[PDB]
Amino acid sequence: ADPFESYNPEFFLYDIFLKFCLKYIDGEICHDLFLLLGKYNILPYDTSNDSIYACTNIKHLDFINPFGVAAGFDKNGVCIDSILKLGFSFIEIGTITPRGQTGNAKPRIFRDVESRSIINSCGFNNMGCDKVTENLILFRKRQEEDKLLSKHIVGVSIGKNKDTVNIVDDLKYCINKIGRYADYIAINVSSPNTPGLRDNQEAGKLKNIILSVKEEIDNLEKNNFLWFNTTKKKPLVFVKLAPDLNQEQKKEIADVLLETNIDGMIISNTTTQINDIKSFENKKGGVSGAKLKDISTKFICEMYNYTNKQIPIIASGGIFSGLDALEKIEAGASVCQLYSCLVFNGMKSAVQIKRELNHLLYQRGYYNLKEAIGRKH
Ligand SMILES: Cc1cc2nc3c(=O)[nH]c(=O)nc-3n(C[C@H](O)[C@H](O)[C@H](O)COP(=O)(O)O)c2cc1C
Ligand SMILES: CCOC(=O)c1[nH]c(C)c(Cc2ccc(C(F)(F)F)cc2)c1C
Ligand SMILES: O=C(O)c1cc(=O)[nH]c(=O)[nH]1
Repeated sequence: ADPFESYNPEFFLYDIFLKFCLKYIDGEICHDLFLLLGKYNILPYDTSNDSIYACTNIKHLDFINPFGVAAGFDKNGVCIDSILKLGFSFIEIGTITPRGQTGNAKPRIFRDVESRSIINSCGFNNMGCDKVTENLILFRKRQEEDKLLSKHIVGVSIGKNKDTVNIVDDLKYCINKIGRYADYIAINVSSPNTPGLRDNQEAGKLKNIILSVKEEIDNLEKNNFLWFNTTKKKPLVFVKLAPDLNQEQKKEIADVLLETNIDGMIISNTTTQINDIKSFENKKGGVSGAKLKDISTKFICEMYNYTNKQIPIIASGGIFSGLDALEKIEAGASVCQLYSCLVFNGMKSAVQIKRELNHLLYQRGYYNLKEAIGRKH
């Protein structure tokens, strides 16, 4: 669309505000401002039909296009509608925990524009499962009455409170509160900002976690119209994995994912292993964005092979352009999540990246996105 003729996601004024934000305004404040505008439904909408040749699925989850918003973006589910309506097919709200908590002291989010990278040490700041459940329930009620929202997907990422000893207690609480409203549940065993959380990727611990989560979801129908979500079915179960793993760890994790019949794997969370960004040198936390891209694409290729292509992959890490997305898809991903792209490219990100991917699928000779999945191998 013309950035000057019309209020649409490409509207020029948002690019002027984005440039000002990136130069002058603290990152978490910029993010809060975006969420404030979305909560009040000020943000433009993408009303276009997405190309039928770029749809994708994971089992019965039918994504209308291949781009969603990653976890940590709308932690509290406060502007689900406005984010989706920028042109995304899905959003992963959370990560939530049973009780609300503040997270780590601010400033805890920093950007490096030159390298299109972000570092954060948020520490699972969220309003808590009960309030976020109330938010998701209100979304689901608006969704029943909205032409624009009817087929969009909402997953919920779940984690543990800061002082919880046994993570499964917290995952079960969340499932029993919010699981009926989710299209999928993402198990967060990969935040670098909760000390010890990533230890739960060890095969034995991870297996028990996955089996516990599936058992709790399976019990929702026994204990209890039921599925007040998009699929009208019980939520699928995904695990989100850390990129900072050796090959032995990756291989034992793959074996567990196969053994437990997990529905998908989100590859990947942030990394702790990037140290050539000078403005991050004194900073804690996990790195996102363009310096994560190659690490996470390689990890996709590895896990796709190690699971013999039997476990669908949601790609996360350093996706900015249509080419970046195609690279993820050809590596093995069925669908992409964005986060840093929205920080550095703003309101127009979904409209721009869908168009760029549609042009590449054509230029490369693919009939549709599904035939690209895994084609590198
Ligand atoms: C400020 C911030 C907070 C995040 N919070 C979470 C979170 O709560 N849960 C989660 O699974 N990932 C979280 N992430 C990770 C992103 O979901 C994503 O996996 C990562 O940023 C890599 O994608 P990107 O390179 O497109 O940004 C967070 C990322 C950022 C930058
Ligand atoms: C990593 C910390 O998050 C950020 O640094 C951040 N997060 C988002 C979603 C953005 C993009 C953005 C575009 C327009 C506006 C305005 F409201 F001004 F229009 C506000 C924000 C930025 C810069
Ligand atoms: O809460 C955060 O600090 C956070 C969670 C997560 O999973 N990943 C991340 O980079 N930050």
